[PDB]
Amino acid sequence: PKLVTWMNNQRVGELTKLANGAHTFKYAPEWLASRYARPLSLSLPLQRGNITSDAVFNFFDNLLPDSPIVRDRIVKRYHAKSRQPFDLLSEIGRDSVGAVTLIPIMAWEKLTEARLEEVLTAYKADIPLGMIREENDFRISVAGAQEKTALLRIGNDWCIPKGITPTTHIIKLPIQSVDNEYYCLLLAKELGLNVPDAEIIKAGNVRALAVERFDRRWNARRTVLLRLPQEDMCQTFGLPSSVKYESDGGPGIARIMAFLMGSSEALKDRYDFMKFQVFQWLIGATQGHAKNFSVFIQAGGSYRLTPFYDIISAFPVLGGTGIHISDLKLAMGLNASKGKKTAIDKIYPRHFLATAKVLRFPEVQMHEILSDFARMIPAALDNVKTSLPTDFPENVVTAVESNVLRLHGRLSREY
Ligand SMILES: Nc1ncnc2c1ncn2[C@@H]1O[C@H](COP(=O)(O)OP(=O)(O)O)[C@@H](O)[C@H]1O
Ligand SMILES: [Mg+2]
Repeated sequence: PKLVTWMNNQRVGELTKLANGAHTFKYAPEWLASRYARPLSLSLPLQRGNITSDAVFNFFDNLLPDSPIVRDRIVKRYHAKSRQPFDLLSEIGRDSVGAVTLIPIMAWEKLTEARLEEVLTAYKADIPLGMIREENDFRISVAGAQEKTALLRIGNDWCIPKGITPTTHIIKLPIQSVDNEYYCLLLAKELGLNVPDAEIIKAGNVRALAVERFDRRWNARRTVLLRLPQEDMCQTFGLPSSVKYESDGGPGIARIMAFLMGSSEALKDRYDFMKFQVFQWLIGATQGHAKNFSVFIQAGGSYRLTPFYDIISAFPVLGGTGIHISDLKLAMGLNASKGKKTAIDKIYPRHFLATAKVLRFPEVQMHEILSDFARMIPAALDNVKTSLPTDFPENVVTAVESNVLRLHGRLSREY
């Protein structure tokens, strides 16, 4: 009937499902009066009274797994009153991306290599977000379409968080996606890009990716784990996940760049975002849509770009299923002499430079980005390969660097 919204230990407001089925949200007067109050989302600014725009249904919907099938698994796992966000969130809304806790502070259970394996293989039996039946106080929610789960790592042990206690890592299971991402992250970091740290975890015959969450922070002394307010671009624009791709009406480079002008770290964020476009291009990332970029909602409502994530290269999947390099399109196109430029195989430095111009992004900075990749790519690819476990799949490594070096050549001939 009514879900109270908290952020760590403070009450923010309440989400209610009215008689006509619409989702409404009201901020708590106390929260509004609080010291450094901030909105749940930039599409739901602080105000008194019921908010009833579609920006509310969409905001929370965006906290839920994208797949309609996973939602199916959830509705049956907890007998949800319906498939609507409110009802699914009533069941799994205690722990979600950012700092939003919905319920109608430190407790957990350590996992044995036997139970851990279970969790990590629960989906096999239509279990949503690895929330095995054995437990009933493990309610989490993560977006994205890739099969995953979330856990708490206290020390060197993996644990199932209880009540409203938070998780610290997103875990991705095998739907060769695990090795791929791991590789792109290490490559992203080697080039000085802001990305989370990940580590491959092995429980029996299972290989999963444990990514450190940047929406969670321990206090200095490591005694209290806090959640950090954060939202993806769809939420920030009040849009439904269904339109996350620019081709479906979602935001492109221009809109995000304009948006970033309001960042408390505008110049740097605008710089890092363009630098990331060049990166996605180099490694053949085709899924850089709107839910794959987020911002921190800081004290007072100010915002800032979070570290990049969900990095996967399409290169390793080429050939095997008929997918040709000619079919790889960036999710967000660049400026072209006429219209846009989306084919990765046809994109060159001139496209980034032209895009930068129409977006009032210093041209001296675009060149810097281009030249820095030019000289750094070879060594970066080298250094990474040597940090790979001997048991890492070689085809993945070959396809990635063979295809990168190919694209990279377009930069070295110029700079
Ligand atoms: N390191 C991280 N810290 C905090 N939130 C993250 C992190 N990685 C991903 N997320 C959040 O979780 C969602 C799902 O993860 P993602 O890697 O994008 O999934 P898939 O690969 O399922 O699309 C993202 O849309 C984002 O909101
Ligand atoms: Mg995503």
